[PDB]
Amino acid sequence: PIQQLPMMKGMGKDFKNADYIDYLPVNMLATPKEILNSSGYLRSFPGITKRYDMNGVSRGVEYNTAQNAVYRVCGGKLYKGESEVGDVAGSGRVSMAHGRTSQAVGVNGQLVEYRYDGTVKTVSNWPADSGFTQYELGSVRDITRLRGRYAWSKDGTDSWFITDLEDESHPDRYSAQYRAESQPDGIIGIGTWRDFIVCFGSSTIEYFSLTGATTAGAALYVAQPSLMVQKSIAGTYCKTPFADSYAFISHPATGAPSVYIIGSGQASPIATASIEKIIRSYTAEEMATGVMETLRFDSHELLIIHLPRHVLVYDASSSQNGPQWCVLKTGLYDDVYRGVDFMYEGNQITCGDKSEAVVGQLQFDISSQYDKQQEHLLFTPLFKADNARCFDLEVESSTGVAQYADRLFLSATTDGINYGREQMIEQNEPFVYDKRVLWKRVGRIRRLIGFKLRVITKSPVTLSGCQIRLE
Amino acid sequence: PIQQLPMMKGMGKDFKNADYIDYLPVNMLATPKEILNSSGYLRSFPGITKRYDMNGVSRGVEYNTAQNAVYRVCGGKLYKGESEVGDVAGSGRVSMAHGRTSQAVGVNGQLVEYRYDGTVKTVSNWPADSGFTQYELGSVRDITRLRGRYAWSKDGTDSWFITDLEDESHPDRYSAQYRAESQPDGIIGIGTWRDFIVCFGSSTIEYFSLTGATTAGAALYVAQPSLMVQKSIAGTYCKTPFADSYAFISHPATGAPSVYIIGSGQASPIATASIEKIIRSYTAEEMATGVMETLRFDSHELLIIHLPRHVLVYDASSSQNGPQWCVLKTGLYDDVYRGVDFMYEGNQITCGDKSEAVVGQLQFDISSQYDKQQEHLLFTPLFKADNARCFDLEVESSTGVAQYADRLFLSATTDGINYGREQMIEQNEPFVYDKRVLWKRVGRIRRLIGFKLRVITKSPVTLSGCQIRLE
Amino acid sequence: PIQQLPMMKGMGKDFKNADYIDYLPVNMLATPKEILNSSGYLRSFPGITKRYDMNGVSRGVEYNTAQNAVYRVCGGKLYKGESEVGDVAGSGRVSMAHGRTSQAVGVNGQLVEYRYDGTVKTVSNWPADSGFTQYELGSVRDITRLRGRYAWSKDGTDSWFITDLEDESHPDRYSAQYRAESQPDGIIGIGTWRDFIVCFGSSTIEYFSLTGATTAGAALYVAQPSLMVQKSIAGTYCKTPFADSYAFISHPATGAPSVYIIGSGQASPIATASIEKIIRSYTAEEMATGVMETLRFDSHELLIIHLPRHVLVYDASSSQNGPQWCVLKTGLYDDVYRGVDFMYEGNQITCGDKSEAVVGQLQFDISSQYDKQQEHLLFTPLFKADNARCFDLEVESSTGVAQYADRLFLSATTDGINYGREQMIEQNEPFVYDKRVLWKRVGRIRRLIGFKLRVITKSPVTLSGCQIRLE
Amino acid sequence: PIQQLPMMKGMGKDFKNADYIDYLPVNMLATPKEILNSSGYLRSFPGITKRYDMNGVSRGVEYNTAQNAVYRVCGGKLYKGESEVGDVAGSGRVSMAHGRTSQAVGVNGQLVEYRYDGTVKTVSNWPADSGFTQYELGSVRDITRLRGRYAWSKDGTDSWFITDLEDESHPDRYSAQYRAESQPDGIIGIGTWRDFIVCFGSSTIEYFSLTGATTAGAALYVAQPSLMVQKSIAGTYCKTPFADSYAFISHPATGAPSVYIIGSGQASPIATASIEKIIRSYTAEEMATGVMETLRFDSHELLIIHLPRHVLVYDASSSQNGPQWCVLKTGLYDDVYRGVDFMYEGNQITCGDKSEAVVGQLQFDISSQYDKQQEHLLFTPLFKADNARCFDLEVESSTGVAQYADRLFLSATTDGINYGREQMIEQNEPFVYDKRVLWKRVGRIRRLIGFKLRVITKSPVTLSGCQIRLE
Repeated sequence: PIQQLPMMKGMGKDFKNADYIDYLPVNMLATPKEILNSSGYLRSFPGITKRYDMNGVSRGVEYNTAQNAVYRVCGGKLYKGESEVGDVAGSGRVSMAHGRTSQAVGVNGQLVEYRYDGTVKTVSNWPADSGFTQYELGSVRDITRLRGRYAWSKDGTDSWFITDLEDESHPDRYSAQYRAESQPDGIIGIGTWRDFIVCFGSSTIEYFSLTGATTAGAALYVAQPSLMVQKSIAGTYCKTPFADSYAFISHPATGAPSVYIIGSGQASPIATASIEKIIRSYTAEEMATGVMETLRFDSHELLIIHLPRHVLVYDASSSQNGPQWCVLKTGLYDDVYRGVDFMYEGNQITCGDKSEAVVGQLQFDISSQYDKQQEHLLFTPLFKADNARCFDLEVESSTGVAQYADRLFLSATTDGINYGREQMIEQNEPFVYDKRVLWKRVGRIRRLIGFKLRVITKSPVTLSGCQIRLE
Repeated sequence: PIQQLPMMKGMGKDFKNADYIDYLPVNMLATPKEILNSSGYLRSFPGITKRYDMNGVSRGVEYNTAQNAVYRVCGGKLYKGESEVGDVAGSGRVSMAHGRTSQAVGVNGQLVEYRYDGTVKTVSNWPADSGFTQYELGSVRDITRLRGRYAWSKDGTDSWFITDLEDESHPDRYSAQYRAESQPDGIIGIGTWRDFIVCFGSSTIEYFSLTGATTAGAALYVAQPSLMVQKSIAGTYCKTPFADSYAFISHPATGAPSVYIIGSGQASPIATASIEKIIRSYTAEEMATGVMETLRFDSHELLIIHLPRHVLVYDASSSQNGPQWCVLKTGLYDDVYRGVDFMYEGNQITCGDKSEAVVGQLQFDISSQYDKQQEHLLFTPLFKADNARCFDLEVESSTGVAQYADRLFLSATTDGINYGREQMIEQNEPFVYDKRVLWKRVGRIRRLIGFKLRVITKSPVTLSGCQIRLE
Repeated sequence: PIQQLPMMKGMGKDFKNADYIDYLPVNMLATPKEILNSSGYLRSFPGITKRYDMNGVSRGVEYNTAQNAVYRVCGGKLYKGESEVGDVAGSGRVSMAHGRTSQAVGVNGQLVEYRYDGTVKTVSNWPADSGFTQYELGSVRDITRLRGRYAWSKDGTDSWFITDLEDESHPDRYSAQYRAESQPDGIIGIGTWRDFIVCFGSSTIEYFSLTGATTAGAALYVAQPSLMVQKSIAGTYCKTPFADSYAFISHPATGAPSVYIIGSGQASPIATASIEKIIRSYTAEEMATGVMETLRFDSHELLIIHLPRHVLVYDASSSQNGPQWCVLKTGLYDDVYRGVDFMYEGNQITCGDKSEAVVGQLQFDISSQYDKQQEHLLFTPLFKADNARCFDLEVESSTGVAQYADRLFLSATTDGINYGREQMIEQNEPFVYDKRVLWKRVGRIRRLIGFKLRVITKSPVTLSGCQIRLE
Repeated sequence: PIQQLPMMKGMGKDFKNADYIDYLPVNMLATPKEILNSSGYLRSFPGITKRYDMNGVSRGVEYNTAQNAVYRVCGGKLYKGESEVGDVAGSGRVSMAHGRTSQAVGVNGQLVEYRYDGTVKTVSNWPADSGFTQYELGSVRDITRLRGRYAWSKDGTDSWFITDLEDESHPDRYSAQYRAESQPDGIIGIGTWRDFIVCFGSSTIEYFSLTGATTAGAALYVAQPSLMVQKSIAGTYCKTPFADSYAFISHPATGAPSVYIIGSGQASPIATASIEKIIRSYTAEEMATGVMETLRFDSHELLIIHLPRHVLVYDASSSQNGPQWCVLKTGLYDDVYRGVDFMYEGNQITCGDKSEAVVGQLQFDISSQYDKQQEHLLFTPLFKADNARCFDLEVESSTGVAQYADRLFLSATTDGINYGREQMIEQNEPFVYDKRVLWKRVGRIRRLIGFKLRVITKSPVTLSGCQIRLE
């Protein structure tokens, strides 16, 4: 009785809560492609190779459409491409909003514009003798640009401003004060949808649109109640464009945090039970510092979430049978993924580093990260067979490019928490394309069994449909 | 013939009316997850552990978005998290509506605002010498906030007011009187949905929205007839947000009360026959005092109803095959669940207590409440087998988190009302993860049979698909 | 066990990345027709025969509706049908926009109009003494016509202009400056859809419509935000009408480039994983120079993409089971397809040439291109058969139009990358209409097998359902 | 194994291109009726019998609603039913547009109105001394009427006019010039849909509707961009009403011509591959002269296309399994169908003649045309049977009215192009209603076989489900 075993999502218990939890694939990306005898094949995450050095750790990335080059802020220097093009202060994550005449990075509570000719100007009130309206700027939290104006929100308050059209340094001449007052919620983050200035409050999401008013003093932007979403973003950087909309992480006010996607003025969950438990496992301040972003290559639509001790990835194209989350990791143990701030420039993707002061470019023919080994895990779900035997256990591997015949550790559990002996089986062979990963004499499934495939290698691993002969 | 038995909803007779009624699972939450050989597993409700003390019993909870902390009114003293800010009179349940410059709690018929700098002001008419319009405020019943205004309804009348923008203590300067006059129904409760002030009456649910009028004396809020719902809330606190809308309990005016959800200006029932019989079992005054609320943890979307002698819970995520209701209870006998006013703050949920003067935080690795044993029930539906025999009765359990090998009492009925001998079978074993709960030699199903699984424990119980070998 | 083998899309590994990739049919067009025992038959691309000569290589084509004849710009000379109707400078690809009173070709950064009476005029500002508004025209990138006006976009800037109604040479009298300022994205290309002037930015797509204003100085065109598409075109010529809309290649700013189609203000992908990997294999500049166009004949609605080293073709009518891409090629080795700028005029299609200074007309009864042999490839997908034997391998071919009895080289692989011995089987016989292409004694499939059908001929090859007797 | 053979559409090869093409039923109309053991029965086209004579060949037909009689223009003489009213010059096809006070026929580039009282007036500009606006009428191409105005298009230009309400001879007093300027396409034809004047161009299909303007000089008709269709009619008379819309043939400007139907501002193809191959087999001028029209009788919705060497018919009601086209023909060889300009008047349909100077009325109890024999063909699709035998070959015929026991020629092919021996089997017997058309001992199918049923008769032939005992 040849029975197939899925590997796109593994199951198991949780030894603290005693609840069934999803054992997620690690450093793998399920690809819905009709492979051999199965409907999909697991593909290892692309490796990282150092493109060139950089000052400090990475703090932000933005693809400047105006200059057709990527501006990356690492450490304390606003690197454009590879050449340093300015001095930036601070050490925390900073949000940027590129413009046609100036590239800006909201840092240390002030919106700093790095003009394209070299000079640097900071947002401040119009001069008192000028005669234009004077505001109370406060501290800048998040920024965005839409129709030649920079929109930023005062820190700790629901008010947001817009710059003048003529002189971008100062805010608008007469009407530059706007409030997301539909609820008493402070603006955690701001952004730009299709043509709307969203305002991600601590408990609500509002959409603002230009009214086209001409008379001085008239409110340029008017709220669009019909598009309001009754959720929020947990932290300042827990939002990102994803599939022609913004995904985010619900703020604890509305309830237990959970991933979401805005659709037609409504929030739809895309986080499984295990993902929501993992997110809930964090404290408020730790989870607020998390940042999420979008990465796209091959056929996948990733939504990478950079939590302090986890790096969750949502693969939209592989969600045919349900949400598909893979936990990326760096190193042999449970360390956090080093890659951060992925952006696609020119030919190949480039990513920052959380620990080292380097920038890495994704390379698809290897899985090593900065010339180091990495761990790829695959768990099959628990299935109940009583007094049965299993002998043939074959997984199709795309044997090929490699540096050594890196063997995989294959182990099986019986209670779904702790595992048995680790059996070593060759998975790749350098420059051999027809090896089969086959193990015989698995044994007797007494009550339950779950197989964990663990591969330690510097070369891509492509595991396909898992065949077991449950005789 | 290994035949499975569902446990998400038990069925049986009712010895008073002789009607078939749903025997609901007690202190369990069905989770639609594909586990082993079943499509879902029953999970015990999380236990309650005392976080710290409080003065008196809990009377209200509301997550203050402005201050990013939860304000809880226990006994006669208002609490902001651990610290105490304010004294609140009365003894009954109180409705709160947080504001950006003041936290308010409508109590004893007057809307009392607790300003954030320490001072306390109460809503009253503008001074006579001021010159602004004088109203007849009357007694305050329910309150809400929307766009910087507090909306409260005069007790025993369909009129509701709004406070001034400049000075929030007094009502609006010129236009502060509004009526839900579409029907001769008094406003039982008020609330805010999106940008709409609801006006839950006794036969209708009217919706209002800002008209944006500028001239003095013009009605700021205008009725939206197209969204009217022809039902009502039975009591002042029988409403709550749920799935981007308000659920409620129908007022007896429109017919027998039943749990409803508002959708696109229409009420759709979500209460089964048994739930609505239980609701109808109460008198008008008793069922009016019931309070209902929303709790969201893990992936479930609970809708907890606090009836005087029952605590019904609607699990939205587990309603795939139909509405799923579980009756929570505290203690070994039919006492009412002590947990009340659940709110998620920071990392972990916190709940008040109906009897003691404490606050409890939900803990997921135990099921004990304030270090006390609790009872979990699971009923399988009645099924007709004639002259058949059943031997194997296995219920997969997630053993391992416990303090003692708490055994379960397994009993089977024959007429669906009263049960037979109670058999004790070990359910958990402390820190053993592969125990099976198996019973052989069940007996002969003569005409009908129904199994009641009863667990008394201080640790979580996770029961899965129940199979019986009806040979 | 006679088992059929699809050939509409071949599948296999990739020896560099070790990833499974689609082996696309080469010089084939799947036709969804119920043929004999199969649901579709593979049809060779029509051949190319030299209609007449031309000066230089082909640079553009446009079917002039006003004169009901095709205008083709080859080399440095503009051609109308057979005749030479003006001199055009430059060497790169040129975009044209035919008009009722002039045929124009935006070349070398200036919009040059070739009036129908012989004279040539170039767009320039109105004379200073005229009194009309003076603009900063800059360099012309892309052009289009709509309601008697020529719309062109300033190179390296998001501004686009419109010509005057009375005198088409100069821009509009008072209002001729328009900007796609919704984002800081430069306009990569312009076009006309329905009555809208699109503006393909480097990161966004905007739709413009006439406002019908009469007063002087009022903006004739107003942006239509509701139709915005949040994607972009890779290069100036990476767009074309396709199925009552524009398809394109995504700019690298929004992520990895991938072929898209605009629908109801939303971009829907039509590129499989292999296609977008092939597209990503190119650098930014190389992929910018790519040009794509639409060709429609028989039942196929092709979307031909002219990449520097590949010619991908999307067959809209054959996408029943998923996107269908065929890689056209010229010569025995991997050279790029010579045919370029296809247009249907009169009775038969005509196409330019990338290398020679000739124009070819598509001829359907041959597959030779300019009297040369061409290669047609067909790959069957990899399928897992263990210890099985295959004897009968038959493909139905429509025989008879050939010149000589051309033969096909049939080979089978075992690892999906490199192939075995090439077996030669007669496929057509000149003027015999009932030959069967049958091969016996294929052999034993050890682990995997994939058949490559390679035909070298000067006559059309029509291969139908492939049956293999996997005994 | 009694296996049924469809006859609604036949399959075969094409000896020139070697492509599989549809062998269409000839002079037959598939009727989707559940007959005996089959889902439909083939019915011969109704025959033509001479009602009375006429002068010259037929050039146009239009059912005059105002006079409740059909006006037919044959040769150089205009006819109203039997009687002869007007005199018409020219020799080519003429477009008519009936009016309440005048019947008009656009001929020789001038719109000529035949008033109902006998006088004849031609459209010309208003007299110079009158004072009304003077236009440049030019040559008339196509005409239509809507709300008391005649709309005609200037030949070789996209401008169209409308006549005055008071005096219909001259165009409108102040506003009679209108342009389909959305594209630089000349108006190939004009027509009226509901209350819209279409302006069928050479690359677009623009619409127009009355604006209801009252002031002199205001444009009465304003464009409706939202209904624009981005296709065109190949020739002046390649359009006709069909199923509450206009079907047409695509102009070569947009690609290869193909029969289309306009729906909700979008063109949907209804032409199979073989139909558009037949259409494309014509040159531009030849296919431009084609005229297409609608005929509706019984349950069929015919859409007859009169191409120079083919007469294609689309039967809408029989398109359940896909488009259904039958090629009508006159005579034993490939001559073109003589019937033209079908119109239903009174009790029975009447049709003109392409060659003779007569008018024929359709008669349903015969298939002879003007007392001549006609040929009906039926091809079964090619199906692959190897080493099989077929003995019983029965087709259900509705034997009945006839003049002689007209036998059918039944032949079978082996390569799908050329056929074998013609076997003669009695199909009808005069005055006998229970004959069966049965042939035994068909033979052995070496690889492929296709049966061609050919009937030469002067009486209707009704062939039903064809069964073959493939033993």
